[PDB]
Amino acid sequence: GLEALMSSGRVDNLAVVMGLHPDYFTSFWRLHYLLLHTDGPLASSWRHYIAIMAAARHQCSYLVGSHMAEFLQTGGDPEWLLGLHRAPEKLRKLSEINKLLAHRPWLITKEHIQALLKTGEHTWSLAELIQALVLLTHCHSLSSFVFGCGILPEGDPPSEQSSPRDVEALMERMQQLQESEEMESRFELEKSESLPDMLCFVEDPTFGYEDFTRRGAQAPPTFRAQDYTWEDHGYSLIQRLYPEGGQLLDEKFQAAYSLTYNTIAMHSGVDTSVLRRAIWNYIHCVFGIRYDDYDYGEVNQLLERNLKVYIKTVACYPEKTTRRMYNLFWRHFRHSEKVHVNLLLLEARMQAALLYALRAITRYMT
Ligand SMILES: CC(C)(C[C@H](N)C(=O)O)C(F)F
Repeated sequence: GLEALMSSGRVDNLAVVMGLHPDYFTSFWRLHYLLLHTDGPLASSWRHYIAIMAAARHQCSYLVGSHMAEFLQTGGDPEWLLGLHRAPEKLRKLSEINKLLAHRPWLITKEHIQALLKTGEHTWSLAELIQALVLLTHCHSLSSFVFGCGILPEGDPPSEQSSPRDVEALMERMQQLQESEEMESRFELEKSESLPDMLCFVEDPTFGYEDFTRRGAQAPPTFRAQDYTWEDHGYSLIQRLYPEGGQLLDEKFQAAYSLTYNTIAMHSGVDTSVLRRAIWNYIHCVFGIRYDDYDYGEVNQLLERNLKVYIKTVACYPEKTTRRMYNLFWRHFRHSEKVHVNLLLLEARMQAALLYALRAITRYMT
């Protein structure tokens, strides 16, 4: 870990906890320095205010307070802190797509995109729009991480949760798998399986993953992953429209997926990719992405009930994550590994939210 930096306490609590995984932290920092503290299509103030709007969706005062203050240090019109109504209209057209990216990103559709790029008084460029989707999706994923890891605000420990044998059954069930049409059905099962200043920076403040305008549970339309992967499509679209951070996203996703230490709590010497794949592929399943190679039954085999709850809660309702919830799962796993799960899920989530919105753009582009 980056002990010296972490306890320097010249970087915020969020960044401290990321330090627990230096190989992720580097890719994390590059994107964060970029989005918030480097040139690019939108002015600093706008990038910080966009960050507020995304953070607001999960009532995440860590990121809202933070960005309010950056917005202010960077000479933002302090009147925008009184609510969206005072923001410029261009920045408010973003609310619809902000909401959806946060909660139901599968609902993003060419019309939503065509709304922004609709040539009017102040219009979004694709360059600007892409930066904003990266900004929105980033502060969402960082809201997950913030509640997920119990990250504490700076104003007066750096988390209320981290603090800087079924385990051997799990290692067995991993073994068997690595030793090796109803796959379309197992997906539909797993997907359907069910588990206040800020308000003036949002629309529809109660819109969430779950729909309370329909009886029964929420399950998003199944989407065949390989109609529009990051690898084949979304990356290419971003490096054409927001190159300087297209690569930093492809690098971050790569860094989170492939981050292993070959450790699985007590044990050295293990290949965990099966288990990592299962966390990844599940979270995508929660947002409706079905990979046609995956035996989606591997999920229930490998991810315990409490993990799935925490994961889904951090992904879909991070506001509602709690200490109980945090300890209740993987009782015997190291804290660091708890944090690792957060990395996996934030990147998995961000990628889905993006991919839906990129696909939306690629649709309006035709
Ligand atoms: C299983 C775990 C903890 C990863 C593990 N620390 C590893 O080294 O691969 C992660 F996938 F949650």
